[PDB]
Amino acid sequence: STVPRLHRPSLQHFREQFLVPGRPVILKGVADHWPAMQKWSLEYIQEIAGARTVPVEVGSRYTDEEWSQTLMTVNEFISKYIVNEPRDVGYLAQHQLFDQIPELKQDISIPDYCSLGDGEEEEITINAWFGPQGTISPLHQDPQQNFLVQVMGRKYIRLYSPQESGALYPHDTHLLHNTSQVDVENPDLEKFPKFAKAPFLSCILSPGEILFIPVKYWHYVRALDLSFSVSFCWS
Ligand SMILES: O=C(O)CNC(=O)C(=O)O
Ligand SMILES: [Mn+2]
Repeated sequence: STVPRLHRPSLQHFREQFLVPGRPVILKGVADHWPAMQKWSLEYIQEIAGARTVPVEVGSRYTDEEWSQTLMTVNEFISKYIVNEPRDVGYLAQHQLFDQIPELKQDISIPDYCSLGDGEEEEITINAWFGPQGTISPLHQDPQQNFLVQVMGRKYIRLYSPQESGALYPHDTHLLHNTSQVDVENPDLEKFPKFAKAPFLSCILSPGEILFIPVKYWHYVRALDLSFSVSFCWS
């Protein structure tokens, strides 16, 4: 099935129908008037952030044995992994860019829905996810609520309830236990037969849309275009 899309639901409606039961939804009409939606382009990103050092994940998926993490400038990242026919997949993933570069923080807004949480606003973490077409974040689950805001490009996203965890074959080690052993888009059904029948939601997340990923919901993400998303991690 597809993730439902709602236009600016009330706080109460979001709390009662999505946050408390732990059900995904796409919020429309909320982030579409972030300044980022019209300002962020490669040129603007280079102007404001190009000289700054960022961590870059290199490799198809963080579960790959070739995968590694390095450091470079934002200008270098764009040159090597976006604009010039890249040799390998690079991803400026899970980085607190807005703490590093407060000028860019002015182009976004924390969703008012986060105030329904039991945590402090000062404890919300804001992460950038910026990369070329084809980045893949393998199926995993996170320990907080998430609003994933799409600014540039589109992402294909697959969501599996925590009720389906047994069909997702989590890694057995403590370090990887919140990551699935399965490749969502080409699963080894000989090794992982229960995966095939596990129900899920999916969507293509487009610019200006916010996906609510409930705490512990399993998610898999593939960028369909040059993409920039902003996540808000909250409780
Ligand atoms: O956007 C991606 O590639 C992956 N995102 C996440 O896992 C997240 O926001 O928690
Ligand atoms: Mn995640």
